[PDB]
Amino acid sequence: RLEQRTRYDLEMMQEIGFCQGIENYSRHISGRAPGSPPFTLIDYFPKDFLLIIDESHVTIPQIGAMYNGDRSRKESLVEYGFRLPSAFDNRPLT
DNA sequence: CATCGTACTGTTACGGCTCCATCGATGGAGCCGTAACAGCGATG
Repeated sequence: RLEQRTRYDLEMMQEIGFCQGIENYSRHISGRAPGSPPFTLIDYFPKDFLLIIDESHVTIPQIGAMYNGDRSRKESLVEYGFRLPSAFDNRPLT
Protein backbone atom coordinates (compact mmCIF):
# COMPACT_ATOMS: atom_id res chain seq x y z
CA ARG A 1 0.00 0.00 0.00
CA LEU A 2 2.81 2.42 0.85
CA GLU A 3 4.61 1.64 -2.41
CA GLN A 4 1.44 2.20 -4.44
CA ARG A 5 0.64 5.50 -2.72
CA THR A 6 4.22 6.78 -3.02
CA ARG A 7 4.38 5.79 -6.70
CA TYR A 8 1.11 7.61 -7.40
CA ASP A 9 2.34 10.73 -5.59
CA LEU A 10 5.69 10.63 -7.40
CA GLU A 11 3.99 10.31 -10.79
CA MET A 12 1.70 13.22 -9.92
CA MET A 13 4.72 15.32 -8.91
CA GLN A 14 6.62 14.44 -12.10
CA GLU A 15 3.70 15.16 -14.44
CA ILE A 16 1.85 18.11 -12.88
CA GLY A 17 3.95 19.21 -9.91
CA PHE A 18 1.48 19.69 -7.07
CA CYS A 19 -1.61 17.85 -5.83
CA GLN A 20 -3.34 16.69 -2.67
CA GLY A 21 -1.04 15.07 -0.14
CA ILE A 22 2.02 17.11 -1.16
CA GLU A 23 2.22 18.37 2.43
CA ASN A 24 3.50 15.01 3.71
CA TYR A 25 6.76 15.47 1.75
CA SER A 26 7.56 18.92 3.16
CA ARG A 27 10.87 17.78 4.65
CA HIS A 28 12.03 16.32 1.34
CA ILE A 29 10.82 19.35 -0.63
CA SER A 30 12.46 21.96 1.61
CA GLY A 31 15.61 19.88 2.14
CA ARG A 32 15.47 20.27 5.93
CA ALA A 33 17.49 17.90 8.08
CA PRO A 34 15.49 15.19 9.89
CA GLY A 35 13.96 16.41 13.13
CA SER A 36 14.26 20.10 12.24
CA PRO A 37 11.26 22.33 12.99
CA PRO A 38 9.38 23.76 10.00
CA PHE A 39 9.54 27.41 9.05
CA THR A 40 6.62 29.38 10.48
CA LEU A 41 5.17 32.89 10.68
CA ILE A 42 7.61 33.63 13.51
CA ASP A 43 10.47 32.95 11.10
CA TYR A 44 8.94 35.50 8.71
CA PHE A 45 9.10 38.12 11.46
CA PRO A 46 12.38 40.00 12.01
CA LYS A 47 14.61 38.74 14.81
CA ASP A 48 13.94 41.94 16.80
CA PHE A 49 10.16 41.48 16.94
CA LEU A 50 7.86 41.71 19.96
CA LEU A 51 5.41 38.98 20.96
CA ILE A 52 2.28 39.47 23.08
CA ILE A 53 0.15 36.55 24.29
CA ASP A 54 -3.43 37.44 25.23
CA GLU A 55 -5.02 35.19 27.87
CA SER A 56 -1.73 33.38 28.37
CA HIS A 57 -3.00 30.85 30.94
CA VAL A 58 -5.26 29.44 28.21
CA THR A 59 -3.19 30.15 25.09
CA ILE A 60 0.03 28.45 26.25
CA PRO A 61 -1.51 24.97 26.82
CA GLN A 62 -3.14 25.34 23.40
CA ILE A 63 0.32 25.93 21.91
CA GLY A 64 1.70 22.93 23.77
CA ALA A 65 -1.03 20.46 22.80
CA MET A 66 -0.71 20.75 19.00
CA TYR A 67 2.48 18.71 18.64
CA ASN A 68 1.19 15.88 20.83
CA GLY A 69 -2.12 15.80 18.97
CA ASP A 70 -0.46 15.74 15.55
CA ARG A 71 1.99 13.01 16.59
CA SER A 72 -0.82 10.90 18.06
CA ARG A 73 -2.83 11.28 14.85
CA LYS A 74 0.10 10.43 12.57
CA GLU A 75 1.53 7.53 14.59
CA SER A 76 -1.17 5.11 13.43
CA LEU A 77 -0.78 6.25 9.81
CA VAL A 78 2.99 5.76 9.70
CA GLU A 79 2.85 2.51 11.70
CA TYR A 80 0.44 0.78 9.31
CA GLY A 81 2.50 1.64 6.22
CA PHE A 82 0.29 4.42 4.84
CA ARG A 83 2.76 7.33 4.85
CA LEU A 84 6.53 7.52 4.81
CA PRO A 85 8.31 7.98 8.17
CA SER A 86 9.43 11.41 6.95
CA ALA A 87 5.82 12.61 7.34
CA PHE A 88 6.48 13.07 11.07
CA ASP A 89 8.42 16.26 10.28
CA ASN A 90 5.29 17.96 8.88
CA ARG A 91 4.36 18.91 12.42
CA PRO A 92 3.57 22.05 14.43
CA LEU A 93 6.34 23.52 16.54
CA THR A 94 6.86 22.07 20.00
C1' DC B 1 -92.76 31.43 -109.23
C1' DA B 2 -96.03 28.68 -105.32
C1' DT B 3 -97.80 24.37 -104.23
C1' DC B 4 -97.73 19.67 -102.63
C1' DG B 5 -95.25 14.72 -99.87
C1' DT B 6 -97.16 9.52 -93.17
C1' DA B 7 -91.66 11.88 -86.86
C1' DC B 8 -84.48 13.43 -91.08
C1' DT B 9 -78.97 13.21 -91.04
C1' DG B 10 -74.76 14.87 -89.52
C1' DT B 11 -71.59 17.85 -86.58
C1' DT B 12 -70.78 20.98 -82.02
C1' DA B 13 -71.43 23.09 -76.68
C1' DC B 14 -72.17 21.59 -71.77
C1' DG B 15 -72.72 18.98 -67.49
C1' DG B 16 -71.51 14.74 -64.96
C1' DC B 17 -67.93 10.48 -64.13
C1' DT B 18 -63.62 8.46 -63.87
C1' DC B 19 -58.54 7.73 -64.33
C1' DC B 20 -53.94 9.53 -63.73
C1' DA B 21 -49.91 12.67 -62.76
C1' DT B 22 -47.52 15.15 -59.15
C1' DC B 23 -46.39 16.80 -54.70
C1' DG B 24 -41.38 16.34 -43.80
C1' DA B 25 -42.67 17.54 -39.36
C1' DT B 26 -43.34 17.16 -34.23
C1' DG B 27 -42.91 15.26 -29.94
C1' DG B 28 -40.49 12.01 -26.69
C1' DA B 29 -36.42 10.05 -24.63
C1' DG B 30 -31.52 9.39 -23.54
C1' DC B 31 -26.93 11.49 -22.91
C1' DC B 32 -23.22 15.05 -22.06
C1' DG B 33 -21.45 19.00 -19.87
C1' DT B 34 -21.94 22.33 -16.02
C1' DA B 35 -23.52 24.19 -11.88
C1' DA B 36 -25.29 23.15 -7.15
C1' DC B 37 -25.67 20.84 -2.63
C1' DA B 38 -24.67 17.61 1.23
C1' DG B 39 -21.31 15.19 4.19
C1' DC B 40 -9.62 12.80 14.39
C1' DG B 41 -6.50 13.67 18.48
C1' DA B 42 -4.34 16.15 22.56
C1' DT B 43 -4.37 19.62 26.08
C1' DG B 44 -5.49 22.80 29.60
